[PDB]
Amino acid sequence: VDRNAPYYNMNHKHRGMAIIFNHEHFDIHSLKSRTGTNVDSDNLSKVLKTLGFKVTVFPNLKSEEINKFIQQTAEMDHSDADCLLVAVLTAGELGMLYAKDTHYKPDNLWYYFTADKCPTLAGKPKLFFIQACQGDRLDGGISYRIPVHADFLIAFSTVPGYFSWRNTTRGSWFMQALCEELRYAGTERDILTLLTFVCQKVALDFESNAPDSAMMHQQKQVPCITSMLTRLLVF
Amino acid sequence: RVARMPVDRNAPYYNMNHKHRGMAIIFNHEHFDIHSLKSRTGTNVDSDNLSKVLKTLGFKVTVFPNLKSEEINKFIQQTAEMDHSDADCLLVAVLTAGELGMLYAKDTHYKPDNLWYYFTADKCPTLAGKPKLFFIQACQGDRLDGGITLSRTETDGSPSTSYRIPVHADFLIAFSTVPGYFSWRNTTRGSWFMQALCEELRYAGTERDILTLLTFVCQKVALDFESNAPDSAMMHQQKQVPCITSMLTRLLVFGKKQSH
Repeated sequence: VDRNAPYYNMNHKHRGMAIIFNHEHFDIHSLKSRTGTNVDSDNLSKVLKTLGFKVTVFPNLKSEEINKFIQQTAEMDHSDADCLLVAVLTAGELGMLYAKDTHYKPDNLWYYFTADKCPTLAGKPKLFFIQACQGDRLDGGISYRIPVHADFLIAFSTVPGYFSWRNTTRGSWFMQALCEELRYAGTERDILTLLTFVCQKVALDFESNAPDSAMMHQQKQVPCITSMLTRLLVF
Repeated sequence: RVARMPVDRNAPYYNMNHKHRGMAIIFNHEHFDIHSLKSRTGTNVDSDNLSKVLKTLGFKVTVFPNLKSEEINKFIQQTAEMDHSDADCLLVAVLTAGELGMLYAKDTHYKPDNLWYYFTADKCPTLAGKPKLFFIQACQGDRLDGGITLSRTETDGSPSTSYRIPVHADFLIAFSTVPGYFSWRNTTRGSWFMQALCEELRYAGTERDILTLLTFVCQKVALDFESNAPDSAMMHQQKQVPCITSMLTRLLVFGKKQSH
């Protein structure tokens, strides 16, 4: 076909690995436990299988270990793969993520996937879905390092809205929106349209969101889609 | 099969026919009242070509040459305080030198989030719901390793690589920094990014969503990257591209209505 083709070549022997880093508990004094992070995780794991990814869930790893797996992923023959997915569910800001032991900078997640370091994923999409809740519009008191490198995609969250069953909580707006979308849609739409709609879903549940009666600030809080893709991505 | 009109809070597309399209305001810098900082020759190409197409898309374009930082902030704010209730959206272009998280005016540098600050819902209820687009070209482009001389650094640590993204519905940021240009003899003119941007906006800006569009802009940038400093053979893989940050909640198709 072309070097200037509208789509990503999505059909080699296998789809690619999705590897999910999932944090519920923290060996860090006074960081509250993340309950029903397992709903999101197991919901995501579910759908990514039906899309053809070889999924691996890693629950509660020490910061150093994540780097070992991520890296030991980055050093494989992805030649038979259509792409790569990495999901992280945890606590923190836009620019510091938590592991069971300590925080780290999000850039360490995509660091080892660049073409010079992962020549076998060259031109294949490399996708990173981070949900790292914390969300109060406040920086008064009187983000991450975006990789400029074709074919990365980063959807980052921090919207602290959830669904909760009884009194305990379980499964967040963001992660749910993204499964429903990837499920009841992922084979007729490009990824960026999809993720647009995920935003809308989050954006719309904001209105089940703390403020009211005319509280300073207004327009909904959504995920951040950062995209260096060069092609339309249709699963 | 078709295109339709109204019905949803959960409608797929932005309402893109109000009385007006909106305002595009371009900030263009070529010279710098700062020692060391080289002239951005041929930034005038980009500027005048952007401006051309946004008029055909039906914006009321305004262009501000080599302004001081205080003056940029004066007009940005003065823009945010307008009745956009008649407008479909809002565009800000900024073509200057600088990094991913510092931009230059004639006088001094400033942070990109000063550009979209004054425009959020609480501060611009008349743009609330409406798409606010910022395209920014801030040329400088080096991702290290390859040579091992003509430098300083030894021990690691390179944070603050990027800007502060508005976590806010309906903003969209398209940021270049890829320093490749077309050039005419010795002189330069027109960046790969902007010519790409304009070609897509012109010969397609009307039947495709803003995001697919910018996707194809990346492709075009990535592809010229190979007229790029090392990489001295073969096909390679891909490149260094624009950065498209999106908090959009609907597909955004540049719609129309002549007599409105």
